[PDB]
Amino acid sequence: MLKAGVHFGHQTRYWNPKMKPFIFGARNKVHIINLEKTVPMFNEALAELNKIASRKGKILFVGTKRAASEAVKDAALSCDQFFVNHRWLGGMLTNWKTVRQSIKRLKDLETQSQDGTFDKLTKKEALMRTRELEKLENSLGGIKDMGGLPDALFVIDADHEHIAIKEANNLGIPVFAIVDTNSDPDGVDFVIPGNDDAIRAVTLYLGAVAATVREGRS
RNA sequence: AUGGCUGUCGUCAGCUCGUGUUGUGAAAUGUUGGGUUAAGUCCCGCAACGAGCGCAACCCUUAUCCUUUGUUGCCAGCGGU
Ligand SMILES: [Mg+2]
Ligand SMILES: [Mg+2]
Repeated sequence: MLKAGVHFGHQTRYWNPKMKPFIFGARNKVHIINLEKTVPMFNEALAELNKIASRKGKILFVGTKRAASEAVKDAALSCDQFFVNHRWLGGMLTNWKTVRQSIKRLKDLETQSQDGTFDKLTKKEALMRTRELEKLENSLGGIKDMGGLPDALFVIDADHEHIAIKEANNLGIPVFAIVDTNSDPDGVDFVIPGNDDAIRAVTLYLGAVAATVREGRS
């Protein structure tokens, strides 16, 4: 709400012409983001997220770029919600019947990796199990407790995970995702202009959204 | 006209299916890409996520040792020839 003004961003020298009504002219061969349309649009998204959080809709925090890959996990897991920080598996939302079998394996291997096998088979075989355990856990993480399809999708990056936005679009899942000056503002339910690939910027949204979801919990 | 049983490509490393996505469609992706192996063998990336038949292992023989038994098999230490 025009507090710090630290998400100018500009994301590149060039632009995306579909982002014309959300920019301010910059002489440094870059493109400003107009905060006047940024603040109210963020407020609308927060209000609708509060609206839908009253039914435990399982909001998803999807930030994959290495800048936000930790802050997203913190702001999602450590408070109430799910997340996807590593590579978005192709079709994990629409090929749900096939993806769920992987989470079943993750749960079984987690059960057998605590009081299970330590010497029953070869130590290198247990190492293979641990290797697969880490590979499956880091890629397929917080969504492990998912009951099925979610209700909302909060996507940190804009262009990085177009397959995530399209996967949500195939269903009737609303999408709240911030959009840079070089991204595509179409197909996203709630346009939020702003910079993404910065530490401060992602933390701003991951704090605001986290507080809103916490207060909408009950 | 067939069953069964064989050779061959070739012991070559390939051949496929389910769901998802792409294309009006035939089809494609998975199975491509950077490395490595004898092998789509393995790892990392990745609109793909998994599974099957293959490869490897599971099997017989050979290279060393330990245990059990000592015949029609053996003769190191003891005595007679
Ligand atoms: Mg093919
Ligand atoms: Mg194989």
